[PDB]
Amino acid sequence: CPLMVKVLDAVRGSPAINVAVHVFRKAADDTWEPFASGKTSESGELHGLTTEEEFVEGIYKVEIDTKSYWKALGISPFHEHAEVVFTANDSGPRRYTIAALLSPYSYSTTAVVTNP
Amino acid sequence: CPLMVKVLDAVRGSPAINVAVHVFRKAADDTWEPFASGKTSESGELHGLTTEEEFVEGIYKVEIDTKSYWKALGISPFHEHAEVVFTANDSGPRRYTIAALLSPYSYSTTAVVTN
Amino acid sequence: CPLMVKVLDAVRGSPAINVAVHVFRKAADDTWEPFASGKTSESGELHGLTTEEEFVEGIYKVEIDTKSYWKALGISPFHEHAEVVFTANDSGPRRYTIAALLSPYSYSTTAVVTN
Amino acid sequence: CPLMVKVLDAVRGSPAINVAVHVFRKAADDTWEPFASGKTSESGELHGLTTEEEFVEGIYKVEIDTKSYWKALGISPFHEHAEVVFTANDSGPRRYTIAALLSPYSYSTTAVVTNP
Ligand SMILES: COc1cc(C(=O)c2ccc(C)cc2)cc([N+](=O)[O-])c1O
Ligand SMILES: COc1cc(C(=O)c2ccc(C)cc2)cc([N+](=O)[O-])c1O
Repeated sequence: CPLMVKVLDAVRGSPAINVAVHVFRKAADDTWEPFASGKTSESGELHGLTTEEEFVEGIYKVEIDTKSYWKALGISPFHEHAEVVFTANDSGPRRYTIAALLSPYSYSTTAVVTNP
Repeated sequence: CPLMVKVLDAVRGSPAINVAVHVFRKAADDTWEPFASGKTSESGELHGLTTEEEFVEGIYKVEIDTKSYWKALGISPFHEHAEVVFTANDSGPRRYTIAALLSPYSYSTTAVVTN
Repeated sequence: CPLMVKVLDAVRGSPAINVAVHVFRKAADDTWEPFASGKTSESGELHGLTTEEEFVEGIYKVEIDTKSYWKALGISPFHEHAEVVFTANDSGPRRYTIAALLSPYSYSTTAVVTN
Repeated sequence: CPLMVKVLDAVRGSPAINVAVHVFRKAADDTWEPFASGKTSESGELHGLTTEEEFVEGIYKVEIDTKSYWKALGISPFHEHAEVVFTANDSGPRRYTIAALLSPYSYSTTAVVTNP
């Protein structure tokens, strides 16, 4: 599993469950092509987005649907979504965890990149 | 000044100076229309982006060119840029500060919205 | 003003107003000696804590009374308080801003140190 | 394992390995009594600090030795250590993960609290 997304809720001190995530990859014509999508589990984690074969070098955008998350909980937040945009696999295959910590008016994101 | 952007460097403990910032407004066709731009000052702040007259309700994107900032310091960063996407609302308070705190493999953003 | 403390609320997107802040200096016997204190203003800022003459090199602790802040808002928080412990150094730049960004179960802190 | 500590490095995009952690508990006389200590593993995690029986209700301080971490890597950081101070188990036993994200002049900490 070369791309994993983990989301935490800083208000409740819990995993952020059922957060929708959409991943895009920049195509040859410079548009954002849909690449993979899913939702976080009870642990706040989203596994199984892609495969080693499919996750080639490119520029990827991970869009974490934070507004949809807060509004499903009945809260009006500030951001539409969090966007994490990065070049992947340009020195060979790596494993990427994109972690996000959410509050209604703030979020932080970090990447943990490992070499198998 | 209804919109201000402030950028900070978590590695050196300093304002992030001379960082390019581009603001876009979402158009009716869902594309991003250039709206305003500038570079952060010696304080890490970018003032004067827009006016109350121009800054109507809608969805805006603030793009912060973090990659060039880190590379000009000789540091290899993870992200292409940082993006902050939000709705401007007239029911809320009138002044928006979008603050960003930068590290090579991480960034955070908060909104401080006041009258 | 060699030391300023700024506190922000990540839940409401606002300055954190009327937050108690206590600063201590580490004494020769390793205890914490009261040094300065105050409450954040309407801007979330606390100015005037000390002077260049009083703020000598050494280890300081800034304690931010986050628990009372959240409870006054009717919110149950995780931490007793936030603590920031650091060394003041004359080799560095002269002005220290300790900024804190608060959520009920999380907080972050950065130092912005400038001339 | 009712108390776990996880530390990440925001400069390198990696777990923060070999970070020393000291846990204290406020005693009846209001002093900080040493409670447990350890160091983060190759995954950035520290398991095995305490037991369900030993981890009674109280006020705990988790001291993450961030300066020692950065100085062992040859970097001069701003903070002496990160301190996370919280009441535990006052509504019955819970499981606590204290997560920290480190940069030389900044850190963030979050708690993930679950009910077995
Ligand atoms: C990256 O892995 C994790 C991160 C965190 C964080 O709290 C967090 C902090 C800052 C950011 C930006 C993101 C995550 C907590 C858990 N955990 O409870 O297992 C993790 O596994
Ligand atoms: C030095 O002056 C400021 C510092 C910062 C921060 O350090 C901050 C932390 C987390 C984040 C995400 C952003 C910035 C914030 C504001 N501000 O918001 O007004 C300041 O005016």
